[PDB]
Amino acid sequence: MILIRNVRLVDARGERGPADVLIGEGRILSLEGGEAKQVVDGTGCFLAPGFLDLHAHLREPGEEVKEDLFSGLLAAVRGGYTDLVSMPNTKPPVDTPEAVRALKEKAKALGLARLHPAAALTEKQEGKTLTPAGLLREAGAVLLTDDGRTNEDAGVLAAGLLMAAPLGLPVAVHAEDAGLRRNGVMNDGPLADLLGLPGNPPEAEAARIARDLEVLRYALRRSPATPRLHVQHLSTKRGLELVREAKRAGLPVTAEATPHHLTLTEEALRTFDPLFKVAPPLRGEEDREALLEGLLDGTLDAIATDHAPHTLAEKEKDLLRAPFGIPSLEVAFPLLYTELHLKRGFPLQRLVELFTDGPRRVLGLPPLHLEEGAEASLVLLSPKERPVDPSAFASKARYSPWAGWVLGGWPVLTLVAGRIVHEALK
Ligand SMILES: [Zn+2]
Ligand SMILES: [Zn+2]
Repeated sequence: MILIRNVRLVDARGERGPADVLIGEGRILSLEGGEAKQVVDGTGCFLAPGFLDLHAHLREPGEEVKEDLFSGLLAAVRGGYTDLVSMPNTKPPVDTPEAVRALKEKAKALGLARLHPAAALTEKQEGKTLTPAGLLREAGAVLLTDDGRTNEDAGVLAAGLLMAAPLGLPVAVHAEDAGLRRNGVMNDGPLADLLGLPGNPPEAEAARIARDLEVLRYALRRSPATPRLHVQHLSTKRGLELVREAKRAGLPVTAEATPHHLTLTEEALRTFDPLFKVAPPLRGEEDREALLEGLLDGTLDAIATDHAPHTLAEKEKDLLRAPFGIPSLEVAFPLLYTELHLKRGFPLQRLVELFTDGPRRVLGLPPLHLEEGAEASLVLLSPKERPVDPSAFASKARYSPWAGWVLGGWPVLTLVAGRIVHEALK
């Protein structure tokens, strides 16, 4: 039982308060105060529903040295997440009910962020044979994806959507046409040529998204149930336009954007620093600007991390040999609260919506609002400014493309159904 006084309330519906929030019995008991032995002065802070990440690579099983559920779910709660979706590109890939159950059992024993695991669309994510979606859902899978991997065979993706539709399992795709991407290490264009690096055409992403939207129409026709397509990390202006028009046309497609594609651009590669090597690549300012507009108009349904950790040593190899990936679980919200809300005037309720309601709806889960009687899975954000300090990360990837960045909006308290899983009141 906890009482948070003089705090602002913020969920997708809007900003309210200051108010005194009484939490107990795992729920929000009152928004008009009450009595409690544990009292938190939330002056200047705002309370929001616990966040939910749709795209996190936790490196377990198989590559625990990079990350594992212990470090990953801890980093998650420190980042304000009370719910998280793990990707299946592990060693070996999560494509069986037992693998799904194992992850869920461990996440329950640890009792930090809620694990909602994703399973592969195809066995070993090799893109040839569909997995047993029915059994996977029964075990707890919330979405199917071969992510990491692209889906080159349109027939498999189509069949995948048909298998998933009646199960209510969204199919999330890493939309890049491998044929046109070739083995680009950064965004293709003038800068790539200036740096003498093989480019990955942003059109490679537009091409695959365009294809998939037509494949989705096929699923709509052939399936009795409504299929669900989710475009992962969307990074280009053209890709955004494609999704915007598909939505206008009424297609059941959703999309997410990552913290790095919203704050960084290809320009960051002028040093050949692998810390900025990611898939899909960082794009141009024009693309980044378009995404911000996409966040506002609703074309983008959620902000997902695509938390992809590796070891510092690996990230210290030559740019061409270094792995693709950026970690961000612990900095995602403060980063965007600072760069988008404070510096660009981006609406706070909309930003919070993108970390809550949006992600939950993508999965088909009911929204969690700050209202009396609601489950007390919340996060308290502080305006205090402090730099991103990798050495202090709970995540094992002790590095960051935003290292040193002075940000406000860091979580100082995270609760999962009333239980304190993270506290840094300061
Ligand atoms: Zn991906
Ligand atoms: Zn990914």
